[PDB]
Amino acid sequence: MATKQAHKRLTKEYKLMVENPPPYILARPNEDNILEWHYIITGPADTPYKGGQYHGTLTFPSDYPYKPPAIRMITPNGRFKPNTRLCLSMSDYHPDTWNPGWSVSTILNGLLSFMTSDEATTGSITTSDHQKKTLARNSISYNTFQNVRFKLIFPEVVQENVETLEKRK
Repeated sequence: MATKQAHKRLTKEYKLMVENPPPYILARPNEDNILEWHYIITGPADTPYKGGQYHGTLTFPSDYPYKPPAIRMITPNGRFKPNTRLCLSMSDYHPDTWNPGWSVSTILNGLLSFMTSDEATTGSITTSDHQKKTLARNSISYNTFQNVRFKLIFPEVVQENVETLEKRK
């Protein structure tokens, strides 16, 4: 069981996202484990990610709020190696400078802003703009058929994706 402190904080962080949803970012705790969050980043305009659907996870440790989450991205994307901890300023590569007061939306906006930059970090990969665009186009099919956890966590989005894939055809 998560500590009562962590459970209270992370519940509040979800409510804050419901009340003020950050553009391009949907995220929520697992319904049976408040420490394991899943997110979907929608690729923004003005990037080669435009229209992509990028599933990943923010795994808060048992000692949250005093230790950062592990950040991973599951959907192939051309910027981050899939299923790999990512070295970001607000991540578990940086426990010494962790600020407990960072909100989940702040952490995720840090991931999105890093994604759309070209800075290398542990977990990043090198692809072309064309490869990123192909991965963005194919991300919805990927998450529907090649991503076992996506359907378990986001069944309502799988249902949307099926309709999107049909409308594309």
